[PDB]
Amino acid sequence: MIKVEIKPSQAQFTTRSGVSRQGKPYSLNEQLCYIDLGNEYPVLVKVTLDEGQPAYAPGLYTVHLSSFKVGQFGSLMIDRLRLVPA
Amino acid sequence: MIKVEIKPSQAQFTTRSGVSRQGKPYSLNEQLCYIDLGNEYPVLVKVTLDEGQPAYAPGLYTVHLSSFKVGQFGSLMIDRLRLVPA
Repeated sequence: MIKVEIKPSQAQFTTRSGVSRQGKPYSLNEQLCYIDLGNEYPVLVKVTLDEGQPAYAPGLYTVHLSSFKVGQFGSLMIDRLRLVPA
Repeated sequence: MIKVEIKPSQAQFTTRSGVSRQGKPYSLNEQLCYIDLGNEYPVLVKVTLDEGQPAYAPGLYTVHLSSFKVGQFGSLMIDRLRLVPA
């Protein structure tokens, strides 16, 4: 299991906006977190939230299976990192 | 944890070859596996092995932390799916 931590300082998201190729508006909410990848300290990683979802609260989390998909070359890829409480 | 299975029929790898941009030869060994992504059946996924590593034997495996890296846009990515016995 991947250990992810939202620190007290990372309890908010920011929003980016724009317009798609054929005219539709979009909004993306992004939040930062720390993920332990086995180096001397955890590293900073950007998470993009799914529509209608609030910011994850501070605490420990792991990665949900729905984060992954098979890509166009037949290898596993991360679609969006989706988190669940540890 | 991601459940990965190498079936008896997937016990071998195949090798692709070529030449890099500036003249170096390369060889890539690829093996197939089944990964449970929570749908009605596991799906077929291609794994590229690391240099000097044999094919994984049939059995159950999970994903090692070294499979992941932070990409150039600051989000988590899979580098290469690296497996360890379950």
